[PDB]
Amino acid sequence: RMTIDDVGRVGVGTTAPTSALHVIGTGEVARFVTSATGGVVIDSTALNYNPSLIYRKTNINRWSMMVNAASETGGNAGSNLSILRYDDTGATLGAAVTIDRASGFFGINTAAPAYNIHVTGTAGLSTGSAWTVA
Amino acid sequence: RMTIDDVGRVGVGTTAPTSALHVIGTGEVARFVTSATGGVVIDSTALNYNPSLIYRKTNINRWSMMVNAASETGGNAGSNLSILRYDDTGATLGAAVTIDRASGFFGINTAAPAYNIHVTGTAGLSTGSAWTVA
Amino acid sequence: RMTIDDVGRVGVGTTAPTSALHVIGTGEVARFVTSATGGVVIDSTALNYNPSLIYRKTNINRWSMMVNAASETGGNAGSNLSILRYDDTGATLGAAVTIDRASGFFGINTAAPAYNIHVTGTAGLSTGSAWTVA
Repeated sequence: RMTIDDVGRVGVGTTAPTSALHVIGTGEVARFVTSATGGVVIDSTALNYNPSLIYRKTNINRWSMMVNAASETGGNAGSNLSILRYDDTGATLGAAVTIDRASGFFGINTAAPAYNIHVTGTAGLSTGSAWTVA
Repeated sequence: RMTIDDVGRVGVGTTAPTSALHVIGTGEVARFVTSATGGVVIDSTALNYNPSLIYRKTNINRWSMMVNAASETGGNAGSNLSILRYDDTGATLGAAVTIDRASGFFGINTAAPAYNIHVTGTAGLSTGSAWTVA
Repeated sequence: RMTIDDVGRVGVGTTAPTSALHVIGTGEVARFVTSATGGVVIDSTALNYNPSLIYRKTNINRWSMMVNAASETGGNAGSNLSILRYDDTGATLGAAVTIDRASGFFGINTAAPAYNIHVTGTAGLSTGSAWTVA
């Protein structure tokens, strides 16, 4: 059920691990329970590396939420959040969503959003053509 | 503290692990660091098994971000990214957000987004009633 | 490159574990594979402890997806979903995205969205000034 490879890779549910930690399971594979506000951290060793949460089917890329390598030039620039989609073979089809760290601007199909919501494409509303002035 | 049960469930910080990996902590329960792009890869062994990140409170479903089981019919159709909300007992309230993998279309309360942003219901904007022509 | 220490924290690839589980690897780092719909669960032990997925860079907060601190007072109130952003020194900068658990309302820069999409700020659309009635 659990093995440790010569290079240094820990496999749970498998004897041939592919990652540092490789867990095989049914249903809830891993459960991380905290006695306080917190959870799982995805960290990087350098600001030019991208911490990613990657959703795969049949080990083929499908979706991912990551912190991109936009450089931190000062004033909270760079390291923005992006939700990326991938084709049926695992090659990136582009950032579906991008949130800028410094401004919080939410871009749909937009790499550099200049508005609080910035949509590049078409917009559909089920109830009318105008926003409601909140 | 660390325990390896007979069925094959590794419990870190607990003796009765319910998942294949079951980690218990305070604050930072788990930390996954990368030296490139990666961190947490959620994979499934078949195209009709949905890889999910599940947020729970007192072991009751609150939220989830997953790749749904929409049929991959070709041309990057299917396997879309859904964010789901659950009621106070943990039962699903529906996909609050759905992004199409083929198109990148972003549906808010819209299971079949037809526009780059597609909202079903009301739209509220603090700064007026129209989109700014970008 | 796998140790257990006094406080019983398991570290993989490190010998100084700082969390209950601490993994560092080249690339993927941790892969959770499920044989059925399921994946990783982040849980808490009380309704006021908030499960979170925290993206850091050099162990400094950059982004967050977490169940927020709104009080569960009945009718699926409270414990909304939040995408938070942090400044260059890891301090909270603001909740970019907030989804109401009870209503599914999607607020951009709005902690209590009162519309299916509630935007506090400006809105830019590439194709025009108006929604397309769906």
